[PDB]
Amino acid sequence: PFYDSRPPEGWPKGSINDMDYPLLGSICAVCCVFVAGSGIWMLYRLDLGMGYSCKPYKSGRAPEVNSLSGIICLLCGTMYAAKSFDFFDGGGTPFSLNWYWYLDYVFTTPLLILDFAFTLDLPHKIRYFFAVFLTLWCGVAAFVTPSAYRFAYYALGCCWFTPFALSLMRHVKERYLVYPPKCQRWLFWACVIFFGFWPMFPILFIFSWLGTGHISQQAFYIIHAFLDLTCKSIFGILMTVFRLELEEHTEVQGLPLNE
Amino acid sequence: PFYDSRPPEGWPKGSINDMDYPLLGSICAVCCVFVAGSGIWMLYRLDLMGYSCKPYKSGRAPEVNSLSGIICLLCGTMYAAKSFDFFDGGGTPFSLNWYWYLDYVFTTPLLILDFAFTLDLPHKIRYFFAVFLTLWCGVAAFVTPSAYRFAYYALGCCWFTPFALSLMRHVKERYLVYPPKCQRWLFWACVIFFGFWPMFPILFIFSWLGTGHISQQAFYIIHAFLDLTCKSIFGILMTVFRLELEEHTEVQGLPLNE
Amino acid sequence: PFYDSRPPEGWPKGSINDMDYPLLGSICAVCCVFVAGSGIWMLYRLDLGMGYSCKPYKSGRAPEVNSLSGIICLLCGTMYAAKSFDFFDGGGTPFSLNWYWYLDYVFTTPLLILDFAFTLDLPHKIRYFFAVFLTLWCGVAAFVTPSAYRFAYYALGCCWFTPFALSLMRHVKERYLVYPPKCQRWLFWACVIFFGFWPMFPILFIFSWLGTGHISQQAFYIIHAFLDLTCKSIFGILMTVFRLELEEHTEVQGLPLNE
Ligand SMILES: CC1=C(/C=C/C(C)=C/C=C/C(C)=C/C=O)C(C)(C)CCC1
Ligand SMILES: CC1=C(/C=C/C(C)=C/C=C/C(C)=C/C=O)C(C)(C)CCC1
Ligand SMILES: CC1=C(/C=C/C(C)=C/C=C/C(C)=C/C=O)C(C)(C)CCC1
Ligand SMILES: [K+]
Ligand SMILES: [K+]
Ligand SMILES: [K+]
Ligand SMILES: [K+]
Ligand SMILES: [K+]
Ligand SMILES: [K+]
Ligand SMILES: [K+]
Ligand SMILES: [K+]
Ligand SMILES: [K+]
Ligand SMILES: [K+]
Ligand SMILES: [K+]
Ligand SMILES: [K+]
Ligand SMILES: [K+]
Ligand SMILES: [K+]
Ligand SMILES: [K+]
Ligand SMILES: [K+]
Ligand SMILES: [K+]
Ligand SMILES: [K+]
Ligand SMILES: [K+]
Ligand SMILES: [K+]
Ligand SMILES: [K+]
Ligand SMILES: [K+]
Ligand SMILES: [K+]
Ligand SMILES: [K+]
Repeated sequence: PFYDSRPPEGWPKGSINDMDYPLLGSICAVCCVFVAGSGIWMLYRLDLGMGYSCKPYKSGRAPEVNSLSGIICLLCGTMYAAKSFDFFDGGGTPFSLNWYWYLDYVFTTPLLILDFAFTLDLPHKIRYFFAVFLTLWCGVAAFVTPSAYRFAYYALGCCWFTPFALSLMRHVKERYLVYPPKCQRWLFWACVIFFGFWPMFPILFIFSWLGTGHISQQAFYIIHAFLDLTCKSIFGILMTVFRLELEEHTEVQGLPLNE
Repeated sequence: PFYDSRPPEGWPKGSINDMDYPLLGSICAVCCVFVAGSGIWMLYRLDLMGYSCKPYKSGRAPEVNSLSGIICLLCGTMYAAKSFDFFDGGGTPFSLNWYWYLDYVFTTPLLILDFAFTLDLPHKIRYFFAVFLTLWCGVAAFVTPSAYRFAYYALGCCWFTPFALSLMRHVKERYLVYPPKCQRWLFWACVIFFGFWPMFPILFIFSWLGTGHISQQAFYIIHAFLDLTCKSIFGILMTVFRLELEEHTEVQGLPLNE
Repeated sequence: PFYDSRPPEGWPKGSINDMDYPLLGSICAVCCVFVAGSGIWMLYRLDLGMGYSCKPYKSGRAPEVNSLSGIICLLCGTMYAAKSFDFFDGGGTPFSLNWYWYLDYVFTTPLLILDFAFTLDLPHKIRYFFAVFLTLWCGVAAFVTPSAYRFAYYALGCCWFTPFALSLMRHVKERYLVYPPKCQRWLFWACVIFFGFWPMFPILFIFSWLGTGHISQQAFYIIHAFLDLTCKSIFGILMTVFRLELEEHTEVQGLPLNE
C-alpha cells in the first residue's frame, strides 16, 4: 500500500515523521518482548489445564478459541518487532507497520473482541467482530485522508463504535451477574480497561496532528504503545485469569453459574 | 494499493475519471443510507423466528443468520466511504471506487456464504472461494492496462461459469424442498441472483476496458443500482424467506418437502 | 501495494527483473494447469465418496474442511495462471503475483497447514495457522525490505517457523502411531515432503540475491514453481490418498484406530 519513502537526506525537519527513531524503536522492542512473552505465558497456562488446579482436559487439548488471547498477543508482539525494525531503520520502510495508523489494529482488536465474546459467551459475535473491523477501517481511512473528509471517516467510525460500545457494555452487564464474585472481580478489572481505554483512541484522534494538533506523531506512537501494552497484554492476562477462575468454579469444583 | 492521485489541476478532460462527482457522491450517499438501513432492519427483524416472532430457545439468533444484515451494513459503510471519495473529487488515497470489484471481494463472497447457509447448500467453502477468485480475477482485469486483462477476465469467466452452473443446480435441489411460500420468496431471490450476477461480466465487455460503450461514470451508477439490488433487495428477500421458513418449520413445526 | 513498473525501454540489463519471461510464463502456465487439475481431481474424488470403495456420505455431502486440499490447489493454480499472465506481459504488471515474494503463500500454505491439521486431528489448529501466517508475512517483509533489517525480518520468521516446525513434527509423531500401516505409509510420504521441503525456503533465502547472491530471481521462480508443484499438488494428492485409506479403514470397514 506504500508510495512514500524516507527522503535520501532524511525526513524534512519539523515534519510529523521527524521523530526520535532510536527511542521509538526501543519502545517498540520493549513492547514486542512484553506482549510476546505475555502471549507465550497465556498459551502455556492454557495448555497447563483448566483452572488454578490445572485439571487435565478431557480431550487432552484446550478449546481452540481459548488460544485467541495468546495468539493475539503473539501477533501484536510480532507486529511490534516489525515496528521496531521500521523505527530503527529510520521510518518509512516499505513494510512499515507504523505508517498506516490503526492498520495493525484491524488484525488484533477485532479478534480480541471475538476472544472477549467467546470468553463471556456474548451474543452476536460476528456482529461485534464486524463492528470493530469497520470502526478500525474507518480510522485507517481517516488517517490516510489528507482532506477534511477524514473527519467524515472519523465520524463514520464514531457511527460504528458508539453503538457497538453501548451494545457490548449492555451485554457485558447481562453476563456480569452470571459469574461468581471472583470471576466478577477479574471481569470488572478487564471491563475497566476495555470501556476506559477503547474510548481513548477517538479522543486521541481529535487532539492529534490530524485534529487540533496538540499531540505529535511521536507522542502518538508512545501513547499507543502503552495502550497496546494495556489493551492487548494486560487485558489478555485478565482474560486468562478470569478463565482460570471460571474453570476452577465450574469445571474443577463443578459449581453452577448464577444464571 | 494506491499510486495515482487526482492532479492538482484536476482530472484531465476526457479521461475516464472526468466524471460528475457531486452526482456520483449523491448517488453513493443515497445507496449508503438505503443499504445500511436495510441491514439495520435485517438485524432488528432477526433479533425479534418467523412472522410470529417466536422467541429463540437460547435467547439469541444463530450467528450465520446475521450475515445478510452484516453484509448490507458493510456495503453501506463502503458506500459512505465511496460518497466521501466522490465528494472529494475522486482519486482519494482511501478510494473504495478506484479499484473496481475490490469492494465486492468483501461483500459478495460472504453474501454467497449467507445464501449457502440459508438454503443449506453443499460445499459452502467451495462456493465462497469460487466467488472470491472470480472477484479477484475481475480486480486483476480492471487494474491490468494491457490485453492480458482479457486473460484475467477469461480466468474469472473460468470460475464464475462453473460456479453459477453448479449453484443453480444445487438451488434446484433445494427449491423443491421448501413450501410454496418460501418457494415464492426463493424464486424471487434466485431471479435476482441468476439474472443480475451475469450482468457484471456483460458490463465488462461494453465498458471502457472493452468495446468502450459504457463510461466509468455510467459504470458507477449501474453498479450502485446493482448493489442496491444484489445486496439490499436480495437480503430483504432472504430475510423474508427465512421468516417464512421459520414460520413453517419452527412456529408451526411442519416438515419440509424433503 | 504496487509502486514499481517495468520501464518503457524494458527492465535494466543485469537487474534481478531481467529474466527469461517467456520461459517463466510457460513454466507458470504448466504449473497452473497441473495444480488446478490436481485440485479438480481432489474435489471430484472427495465427492465420489468415502474411501476407495466410494461409500456414499450419510448426509449426501463431504465434510467442508475435506475440500481444503482441492480448494487450495485450485487457488494456487489460479494464482499461477495470474503469474503466467504477469510473466508473459514482461513482469512488473500492476497485478503481479510474482513481484512480492511469499505474498501468494500467505493465502495457500496457512490454509494448507489448516488442512493438514484437519486431516490428522492435530491440536492447536489456530495456533499452527497463525504461526504459518506470521512466518510468511515475515518473509514478505524481508523480501520487500531493501536494508539489512530484512535479515531481521527473516530472523523474525525463523523465530516463528523453528518452533512451529518443531511443534508440528512432534504432534505428527503423536498422530503417526494412531493410523494403520497403509495410512501410515501415505502419511510418511507426505511428512517427508513437509519436513524436507518447508525448510528449503529459509535456506533458499540465504543464497538468493537478497542473501549471498548465489541464486537469481529467475532461478528462484523456477525453484519455487517446482516447490509449489510438490508442496501444494503432490502433498494434496498424498493427503487425499491418506484420507481415502483412513476412510476405507474406519468408515468402509469400521475398524478402529490404534489410539
Ligand atoms: C471510533 C474510532 C476509532 C476507534 C478506535 C479504537 C476503538 C481502537 C482500539 C484499539 C485497540 C483496542 C488496540 C489494541 O491493541 C479511531 C480508529 C481512533 C478513529 C475512527 C473512529
Ligand atoms: C465473471 C467475472 C466477473 C464477475 C462478477 C460478479 C459475479 C460480480 C458480483 C457482484 C455482486 C453480487 C455485487 C453485490 O454487491 C467480473 C468481476 C465482472 C470480471 C471478471 C469475470
Ligand atoms: C522461515 C522463513 C520463511 C519460510 C517459508 C516457508 C515455510 C514457506 C512455505 C511455502 C509453501 C509450503 C508453499 C507452498 O505452496 C521465508 C518466507 C522463506 C523467509 C522468512 C522466514
Ligand atoms: K474463550
Ligand atoms: K490464550
Ligand atoms: K502492534
Ligand atoms: K502500516
Ligand atoms: K501505526
Ligand atoms: K505515518
Ligand atoms: K490478548
Ligand atoms: K484478550
Ligand atoms: K442463515
Ligand atoms: K440478517
Ligand atoms: K459498496
Ligand atoms: K478501491
Ligand atoms: K469500484
Ligand atoms: K478508477
Ligand atoms: K445482504
Ligand atoms: K443476503
Ligand atoms: K480434512
Ligand atoms: K480436497
Ligand atoms: K501460486
Ligand atoms: K505479489
Ligand atoms: K513471488
Ligand atoms: K520482484
Ligand atoms: K493442497
Ligand atoms: K493439502
